[PDB]
Amino acid sequence: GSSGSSGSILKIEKVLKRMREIKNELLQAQNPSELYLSSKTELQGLIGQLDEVSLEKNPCIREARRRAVIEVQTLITYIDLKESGPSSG
Repeated sequence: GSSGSSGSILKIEKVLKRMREIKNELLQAQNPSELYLSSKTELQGLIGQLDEVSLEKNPCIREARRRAVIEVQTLITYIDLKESGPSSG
């Protein structure tokens, strides 16, 4: 019994642990014109982990997981809306 390898909550905590960091690295970024590609790509990866804590026989899971999906997807989107734009204007 050695914590570190096992865990259903810790695996998720990370999905948000990095997400937060990224946001910052993006804000300070002067010319994120390129980050929009990396910053996003990385985000998508995180969510993937959530797949592990798939709908389990517990309320904390179904909730935590979901709440997390929207906590990470919110950024991935904010980027897409920023990337695209009107050619003229």
